[PDB]
Amino acid sequence: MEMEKEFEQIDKSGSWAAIYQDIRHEASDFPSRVAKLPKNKNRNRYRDVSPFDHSRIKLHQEDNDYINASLIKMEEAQRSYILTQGPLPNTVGHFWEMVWEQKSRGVVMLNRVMEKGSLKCAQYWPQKEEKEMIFEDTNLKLTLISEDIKSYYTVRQLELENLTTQETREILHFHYTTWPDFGVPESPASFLNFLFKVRESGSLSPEHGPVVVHCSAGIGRSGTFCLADTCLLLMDKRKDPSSVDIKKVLLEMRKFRMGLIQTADQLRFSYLAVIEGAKFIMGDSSVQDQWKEL
Ligand SMILES: O=C(O)c1cccc(NC(=O)c2ccno2)c1
Ligand SMILES: O=C(O)c1cccc(NC(=O)c2ccno2)c1
Repeated sequence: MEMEKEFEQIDKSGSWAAIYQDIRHEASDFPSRVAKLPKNKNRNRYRDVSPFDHSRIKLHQEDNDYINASLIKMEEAQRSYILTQGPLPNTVGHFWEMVWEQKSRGVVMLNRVMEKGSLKCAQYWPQKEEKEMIFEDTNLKLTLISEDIKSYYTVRQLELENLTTQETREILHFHYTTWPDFGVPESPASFLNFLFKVRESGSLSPEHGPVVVHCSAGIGRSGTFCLADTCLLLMDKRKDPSSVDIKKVLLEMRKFRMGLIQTADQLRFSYLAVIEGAKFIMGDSSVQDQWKEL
């Protein structure tokens, strides 16, 4: 079926939970043996969220190459993403090592450091220009260059230096700061405006390594971001946009990391975002200026 009318049919029939459970039943199951080794217990935030062995990012290090991160490679859309957990106190150095080694330009953060009164990830970037960060275990230095705080998100420019070679690179940090503690946003307008800002920066383009995207576990909000991006790209590429099947794209992405889209509400929100975004793309360029007002 098409998307917008499949949508109204699930709303009127109140069957989002049944649709979402079907996806869970059909999703791939692949081994994650490296994640479960005892030496990696303090490298995982959640015991039930692990990268598959076949798609995990390897650190370039002979002692322990493990990080809880997965490469999602979308063949038809020609987009790749790295989805990862929020860094832990003992993995912030690994996190920036991965950014360096994979040649990423951008980092997409969809959570706050504290939510629901608990810590959801480490404070892994510097908050003041004059107070840079040194990661001694991986030999990297990180400096805040500038910061632009808007109503729904903040963009930061960061300098990452490999202290071994004295090479430096500019990393863009895109921080969506207004996802509610419970549930999903009532309108997708600010999330889509945020997605378009990431796109406009070059961070999703083939001349760079894959964007690094995270929330707390790296499967829920993070899955919503890459699912919406990929579906909209396919609608622009194909002769028949109504042939894009959001459930099939989600199952394809779940071949690469478990658990993407954590609730039936996140699934419905993903539909809403793709539907509204397809109107602004066209050919409705004026659509854009509208997301930024509402
Ligand atoms: O669906 C699953 O099998 C599954 C299994 C284990 C853990 C979770 N997710 C979480 O605990 C979470 C994600 C974001 N914040 O917490 C899901
Ligand atoms: O050799 C290349 O084509 C190549 C490949 C990956 C990454 C980069 N560099 C950057 O993304 C960058 C911009 C600012 N700091 O790092 C260059």
